[PDB]
Amino acid sequence: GFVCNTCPEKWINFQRKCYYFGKGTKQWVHARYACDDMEGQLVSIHSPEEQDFLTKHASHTGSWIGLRNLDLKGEFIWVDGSHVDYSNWAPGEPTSRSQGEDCVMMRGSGRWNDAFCDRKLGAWVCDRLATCTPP
Repeated sequence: GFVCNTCPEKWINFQRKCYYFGKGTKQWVHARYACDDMEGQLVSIHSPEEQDFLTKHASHTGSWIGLRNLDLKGEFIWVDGSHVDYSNWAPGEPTSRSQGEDCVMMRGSGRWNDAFCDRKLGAWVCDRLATCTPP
């Protein structure tokens, strides 16, 4: 009903969402399926507060997030279909002169870099909606 902050075991709540901080070497598409199979999707980020929460729990060696140049025209969009209403790109990113670097990762600093999708990273972040306590 009113309060939406219930998360499944091993997921961390932040506002109306649950986040899973995944570990293990995976290319972007593998991380995408690892999230799907846990009933989540690679994370989408919509505010500086959500980014600050992610930065605090983010792996120091980089993590895949759910942003990708899906339409192959240079427009990076969230795989969950949510609005691109916030960005935390590292300065000068994304570059127009980086053909094939269609996937996005988050650095230890929390800043985003585009990357080749077949790059193997040690971390990945899933999100899903929190469920609600009945009033």
